Amino acid sequence: MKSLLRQIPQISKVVEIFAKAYPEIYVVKAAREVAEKYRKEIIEGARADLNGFLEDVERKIKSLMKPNIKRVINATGVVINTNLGRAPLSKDVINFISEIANGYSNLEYNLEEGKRGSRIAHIEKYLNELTGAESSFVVNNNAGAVFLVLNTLAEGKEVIISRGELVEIGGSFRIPDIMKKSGAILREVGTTNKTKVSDYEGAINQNTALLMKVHKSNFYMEGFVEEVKLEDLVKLGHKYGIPTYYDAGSGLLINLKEFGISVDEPNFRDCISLGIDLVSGSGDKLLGGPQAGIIVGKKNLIEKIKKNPIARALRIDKLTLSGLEMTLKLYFEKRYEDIPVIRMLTQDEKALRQKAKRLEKLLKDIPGLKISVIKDKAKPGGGSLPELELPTYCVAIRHDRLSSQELSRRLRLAEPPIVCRIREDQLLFDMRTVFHEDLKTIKKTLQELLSI
Amino acid sequence: MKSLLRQIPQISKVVEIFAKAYPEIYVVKAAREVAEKYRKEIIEGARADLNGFLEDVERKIKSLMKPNIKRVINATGVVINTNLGRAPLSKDVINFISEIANGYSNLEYNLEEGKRGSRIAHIEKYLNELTGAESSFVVNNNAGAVFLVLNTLAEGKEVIISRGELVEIGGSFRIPDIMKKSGAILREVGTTNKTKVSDYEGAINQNTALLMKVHKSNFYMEGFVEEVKLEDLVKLGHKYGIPTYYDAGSGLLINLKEFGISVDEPNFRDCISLGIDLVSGSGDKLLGGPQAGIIVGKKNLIEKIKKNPIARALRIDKLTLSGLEMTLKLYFEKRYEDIPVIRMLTQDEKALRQKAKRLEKLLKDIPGLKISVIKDKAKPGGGSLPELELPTYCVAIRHDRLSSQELSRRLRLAEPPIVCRIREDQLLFDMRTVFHEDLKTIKKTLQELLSI
Amino acid sequence: SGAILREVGTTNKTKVSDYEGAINQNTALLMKVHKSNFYMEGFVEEVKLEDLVKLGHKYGIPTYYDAGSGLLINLKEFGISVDEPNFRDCI
Repeated sequence: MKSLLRQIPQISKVVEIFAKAYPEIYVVKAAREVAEKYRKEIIEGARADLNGFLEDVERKIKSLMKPNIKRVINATGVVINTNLGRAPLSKDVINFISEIANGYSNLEYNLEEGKRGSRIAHIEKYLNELTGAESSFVVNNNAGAVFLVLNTLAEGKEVIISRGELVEIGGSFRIPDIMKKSGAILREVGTTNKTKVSDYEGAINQNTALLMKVHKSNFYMEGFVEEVKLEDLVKLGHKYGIPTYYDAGSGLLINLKEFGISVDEPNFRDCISLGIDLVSGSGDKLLGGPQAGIIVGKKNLIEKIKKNPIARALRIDKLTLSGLEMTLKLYFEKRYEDIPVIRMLTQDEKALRQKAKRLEKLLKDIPGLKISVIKDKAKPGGGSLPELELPTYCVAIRHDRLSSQELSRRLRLAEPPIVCRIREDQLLFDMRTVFHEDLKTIKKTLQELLSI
Repeated sequence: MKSLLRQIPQISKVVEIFAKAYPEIYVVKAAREVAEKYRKEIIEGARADLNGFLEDVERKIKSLMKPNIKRVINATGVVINTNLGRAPLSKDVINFISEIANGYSNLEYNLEEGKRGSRIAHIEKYLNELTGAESSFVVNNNAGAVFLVLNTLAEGKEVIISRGELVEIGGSFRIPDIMKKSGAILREVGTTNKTKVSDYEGAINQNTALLMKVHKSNFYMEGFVEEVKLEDLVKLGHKYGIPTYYDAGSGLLINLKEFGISVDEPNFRDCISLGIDLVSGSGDKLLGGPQAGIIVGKKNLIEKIKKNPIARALRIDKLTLSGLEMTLKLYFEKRYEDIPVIRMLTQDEKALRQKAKRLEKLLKDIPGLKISVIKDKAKPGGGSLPELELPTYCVAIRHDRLSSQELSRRLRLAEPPIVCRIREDQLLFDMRTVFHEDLKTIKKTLQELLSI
Repeated sequence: SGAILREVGTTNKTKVSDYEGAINQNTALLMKVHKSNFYMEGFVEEVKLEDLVKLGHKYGIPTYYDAGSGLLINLKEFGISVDEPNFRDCI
């Protein structure tokens, strides 16, 4: 059998077979990858033929020459899709970022005095105005925002939190596991479904340095359920002289009812003007900006957090920083519709159907396509609004030759790739998340798969 | 005195004064800011006039309509300028980032299996190939990269490090201050200027969980100075069964001598092929990419670091991740000249003068300009190569009317702003860091400051 | 020597805060050594001598300078411009 492997050609040989076919570098890489897959499949004795080799090597090349990370047409109708890269960016923003990165900038440089300056200084001016807090700060992500406030104000001392708010958001984030590593001592009060104020006030003592509440962003509880009002926690804190820290998570920058969507989702300005001492949240969620941990609250506290030697390991990069400023600039100018996440959720019901049938008009001709437009109620928010359920128009399709399952599979392999919902062997396309310029790309993808 | 303030107009009044002059939003903001500066200056009794008010309010508006962060033309000749935003990005990269941010992407989504996937998985393939390490990982920045390795492998246990390598890079970073917060116990061996191998081997014991060495990136010592060779530390580790962790900091991905520049700066591939168990470094230094903490080494260690609940608070954002992959793609394709930092330092001496005099040809006409081109020896590397001194052509200038000091100041106030060196009342412009499309922007700035 | 060593600051940089921060009940001496046979360039900060004296007189702690070079007089008076410390001036 040491003859069923001697066969396999030489990398020198295959690079020849692709003279100008493909770059020499990409050829050798695909040959190696392929050369190893045949040595093992032959060593375990699972291959008797090698003809697949030639065809495969070229497939690796065609594959290995395209970027891993690629824009993806989201048809699921979930605005904050943790998996697809959360909040996408308006071009306005992406260009301001493009420019600052193109060359040098006054990142850590104050042009006034001609000496180094804090990079966190450019933005904070925007934050304190929009929220109303005394001072602000920003780090890598909210995950770290939590960890920093804990290690800053409660290392070695106790922090009270409701047993119903010890969440697991994401694959590796868990309030209980992080806070541990945070150095803070965890004192869990109340019970899963219910927690009164007595529960909080009961566990206070000499060690209690913090009263923390987390917002159940990626889940919710119904049935017999009780929660401790925010006004009450503030009252409790100012009674014993204990600080209050709210991890909003959603990072909703403004009141949401002002846009027609009626929900209780909390927001910075409102929670700050409520009496909370500190508040944090992700920027790539309900804020609609790049990944960023945002913290706002009392000056005395912000100063304490900034000075922590760990803040330097969380300090934001040049990209998200600038990109954050232009997203913040848009918020001051009330340019709401310019921020993707905002526009997608506040879209006119009329507006949705309008795009639902403009796509159906582009697929009537494609062979074997059963096209219909259905009005369905989905839950837009993926990583920030769990309970929200809003109506949206899906253009459900079905081909006679291929099945809905196999259909989603090839669409995710397309270039560009398309990810969509599946419900009872009927592929669905939520228009809540689909951009206009994709409609033309949707039709050309479908016609290249069912006609090839 | 309560009448020297009643005077000041009403925000309703000023908004009027700027009907279509400027957006009402920006007008009120500047009026408020201005209204406050006059109430305090009159309360402390430092202002008797209010005429400056109208002129100023309009200046805030002109200013406030302009974002705080702004691109700046670096003429200092320092490629890794910690202050000006370190390594700038090639347009090839800026566009790939631009694309992935415009919409949704497969960030945390594996298109193959159609279920969530690790976003760190896209890149790692590149790293292990370039470095030769068993596994890799990346976080916010190198500051955190250190922090994470320490809390992951030496929380509560001792880490040996040379007393000459306990650096303070940046304004808030200090190996001793962070390692403390890291939970690791610090065991400093040797002396400032000298440290033999005996010093390392002498402090080992039951608690010694790590042998760590830091590269003196932003400083250097000459005179009687001794250091412990890297081969020795690896030998020492493998004798007692202790891991070795190198914080290169510079993040040099490849051998530097291959490009004509003779320096001993360490690099991943070589450091790893040396026997080092772990190695870290910033992406925005000698790598030339976006800010990122990079770690490569043994698989069993990488897995230990990843599982750390803190890794989630350091995990990189969508912007730097993508931008990092395209910068890594460039390295595989041997596209060295495409990454700014690399091109600027390896430019032909010939190359530099060629741009030195093409600028002097643009300023001969401007009034009062004393233009001369000198060949000076400066130090290109700011945050990664302290000792390097390379020759470069500066176009030293001098006007009869204004002084060099006043000169630098107006230049930083220009749009775009230009930052340059000062030496003996003579302004200088190192061409090592100047982009060609700036030369035209330089001339248009100068003629607009001297003739207006 | 029998003395307990309290090292402050970092290799390349050391501000005054570092000195004043480690003082306590046992702190009997504030000592500074002159880097005679080596030097550091790049990002490097040092605590001025006037500051250390001020710091000592505030807490009532003695100041001890190991010049090492043993330069008895100002060096600039001979044409050579260097910052090397000397007894008369340091005292």
